[PDB]
Amino acid sequence: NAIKYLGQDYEQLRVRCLQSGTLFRDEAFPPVPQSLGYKDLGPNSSKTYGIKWKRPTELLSNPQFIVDGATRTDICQGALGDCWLLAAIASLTLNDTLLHRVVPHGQSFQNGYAGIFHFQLWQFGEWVDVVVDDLLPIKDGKLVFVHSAEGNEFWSALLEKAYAKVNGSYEALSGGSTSEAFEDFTGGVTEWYELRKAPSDLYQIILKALERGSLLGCSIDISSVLDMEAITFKKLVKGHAYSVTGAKQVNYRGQVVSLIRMRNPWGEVEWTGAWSDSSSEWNNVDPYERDQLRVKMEDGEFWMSFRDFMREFTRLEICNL
Ligand SMILES: [Ca+2]
Ligand SMILES: [Ca+2]
Repeated sequence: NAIKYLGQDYEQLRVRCLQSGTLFRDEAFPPVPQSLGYKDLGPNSSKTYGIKWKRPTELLSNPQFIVDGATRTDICQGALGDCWLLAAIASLTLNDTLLHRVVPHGQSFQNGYAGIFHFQLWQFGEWVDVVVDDLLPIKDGKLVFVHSAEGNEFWSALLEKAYAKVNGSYEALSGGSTSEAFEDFTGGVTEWYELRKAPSDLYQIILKALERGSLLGCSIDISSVLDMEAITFKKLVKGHAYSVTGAKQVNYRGQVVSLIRMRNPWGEVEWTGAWSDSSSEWNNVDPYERDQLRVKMEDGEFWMSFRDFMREFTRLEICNL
């Protein structure tokens, strides 16, 4: 069982509020400017213009914690540089057991709701249970930071808030290592690969890791300094954390091709090359595999041949449990 972060007891607080007919207000991470940031998101920064704090129950009639499952498409980056964290959460959703530990399912905005939620995070050698009240940064009636493709789903926004909490603020989440989040969601350890000097069996390593439920991420190195999140001509993003969400060898024109699937945590802007959603490669793949693997949707997720992946990406991270 997880340790209580800052001694905060989710069940107790929830019961206490539920009994007092009140909603939880987190003293350890209040809906104040400091919780948003200190510099670019500081009290006197224009980026915080119009940002207010509101509970989902104050925005919609029936907000939901989880809708159609807690999946990777529920992770769509907002106005914050926490791609590393979001790619980790999206990868986390693929390991059903760990996902259910980090994200306690069964939390709802209906039965037993008292404006409080909790999440488990592995922090400095131990699993800790972190609580947050459900006040979230909103602007123009929309979540400012992470949001699900589904506007009425809030589990991911709440998880990001809990992660911001352990970091002192949302701004503190700007800039980071996907490896760190992978480990904080698993208690596992990340091994990194320099794709230009990778094992001949790297694809097999990726296959086995995905099957085991390890978390995988990848990125393109940025040596141009300020080309951070620069979109390439083929619509890959540099200095940006991607979730490696799949890998399968497919029967193509009667042959076998090694593909890798990844997801841009933005939830949009996808590779336009071979194997992308509407690419012609799919016309010559087995009708069943095409149906199982290819989804024509601007959801940030797409396939690439392993060769193109090795040619376009510079690093791969595998966090094994
Ligand atoms: Ca969902
Ligand atoms: Ca897609």
